Amino acid sequence: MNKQEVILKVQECAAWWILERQSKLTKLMSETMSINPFMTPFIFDYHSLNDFDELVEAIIAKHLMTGHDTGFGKLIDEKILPRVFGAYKLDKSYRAANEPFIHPCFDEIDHVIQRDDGRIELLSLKAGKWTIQLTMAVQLNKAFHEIINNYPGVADNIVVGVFYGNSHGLTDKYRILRGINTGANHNVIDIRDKVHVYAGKEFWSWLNNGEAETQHWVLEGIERAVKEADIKEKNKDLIEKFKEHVAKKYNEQVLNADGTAQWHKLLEMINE
Amino acid sequence: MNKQEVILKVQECAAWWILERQSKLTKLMSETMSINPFMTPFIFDYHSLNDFDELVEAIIAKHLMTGHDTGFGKLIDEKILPRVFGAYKLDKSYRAANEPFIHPCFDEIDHVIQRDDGRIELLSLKAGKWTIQLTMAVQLNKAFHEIINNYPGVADNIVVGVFYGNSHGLTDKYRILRGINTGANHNVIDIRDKVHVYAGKEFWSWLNNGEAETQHWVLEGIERAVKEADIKEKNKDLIEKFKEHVAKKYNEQVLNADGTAQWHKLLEMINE
DNA sequence: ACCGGGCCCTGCC
DNA sequence: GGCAGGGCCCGGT
Ligand code: NA
Ligand code: NA
Repeated sequence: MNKQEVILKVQECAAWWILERQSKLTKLMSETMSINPFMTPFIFDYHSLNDFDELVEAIIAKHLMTGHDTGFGKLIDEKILPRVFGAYKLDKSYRAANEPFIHPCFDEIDHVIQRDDGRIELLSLKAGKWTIQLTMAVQLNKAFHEIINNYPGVADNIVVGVFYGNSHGLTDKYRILRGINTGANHNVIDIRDKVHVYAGKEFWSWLNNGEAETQHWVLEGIERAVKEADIKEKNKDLIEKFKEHVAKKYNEQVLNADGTAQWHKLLEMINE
Repeated sequence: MNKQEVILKVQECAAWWILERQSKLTKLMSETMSINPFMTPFIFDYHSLNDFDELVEAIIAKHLMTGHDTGFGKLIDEKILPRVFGAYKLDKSYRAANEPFIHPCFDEIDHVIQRDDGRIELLSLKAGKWTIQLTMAVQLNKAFHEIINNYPGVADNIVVGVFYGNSHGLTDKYRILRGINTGANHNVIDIRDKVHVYAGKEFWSWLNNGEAETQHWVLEGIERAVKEADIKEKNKDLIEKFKEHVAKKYNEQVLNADGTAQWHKLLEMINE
């Protein structure tokens, strides 16, 4: 894909995603927000919060940020890769229709990449160096080893993509998933010849047939969509109203007369 | 364990932990803080930030909150359960000293609980409804199945503890780990006779031999520890200085004269 | 309400 | 610097 193809189509995807994240606020969707009732007194003082409204504000901001990271990884995987780069996403419909992708060892594979020279690459994509931990890495090894040994014909190789950061900053989990296990034993199997990891600039390059500048074209598409969306003023009030909607869930039952929180009442509500 | 034992010993653990989270700030420990360089323009406008320093303040606040959740989970598991409730932590030394615990299927078991009536229960502990996703649930299933099949004599049963929330609020992942798989096939094995999940008030009560008020004693220890640490004033400056520290890692490469940032320089730095 | 995924660190070696 | 773990949602349906 060339510079115009990438910028314009990323813009389109990102434009959509901005609306989706706005709708979180306009529709007052707070049902997915967890609160750890043991940590509340700690957070209140560590971050120098002055009242219950300020507590709800800090919690909401954290929830929104978590949501942004999650939605963004979904955006890259489910919209940008297929629509901008022509990757075939292994969604429900694709998997049911294309043998042998229905088997659960493909739950860990995001896309099939069909190269112009006839090569087929399978892709398992992650955002960054922290995205996986040990449990996930071992499970990735199990899945990949099954593909390799039981469905050798489906593709020429498996790539794990990491869309930001670099190779040197990756954790040992990216070794574990290849079967490289230098510390305590976890019973992963060496598959390093068939599974390769590409990160950051090098991932975007690998995706787009060696075009080194691809990552800048992606960032530019996002920039343009943000600018056209023009949300920097209107969101202040939408965020404040999200905050008021959440506090109303608690502020006529956890508060004392002096405005302090009854942390044991918040505990009660959450833990049963 | 009785009311005063739990309150006071939780207080000692939490006081230790407070000092750990303080030393994050005083030692300017920021090398674990990732930044997604594609999201920066979105965050900047969505949350109505005015310059690079406000972007760094926002990201640090999020990283601190992530670090709090992470730390607190490790606190419950590694310090509180063993020091307060007498649970045996499967750390490296314990696992080496007690067959068959060195085997990797026990990688997912946090503790052995020895009941005074002779019962022996294994515990895999999690914070909340969101802690695990599909990949982790399926791996947990595999580890627990192997324990049940290959090591039936090591315990009476396995418990998954969820330390906040309630059973109604749990996701389907807590069913999947038991081998209950009603949707797309993931090849998990039904082990629900030997694996049970307890959440919130019920987890704490299960842990402490049926004492229903245990969750409240845990919270009271934490509150005392926070009250006693007196951190609300001094942290304001500590967090400001953490921000100054982080911003200097990028300022020379990314800053415009007006204190805004060059997103493409930020991307270049991060992605190779 | 389901559900198949998506995502970011600490504390001690 | 390694490493065995620790943590929290979206979007389609
Ligand atoms: Na993925
Ligand atoms: Na655990």
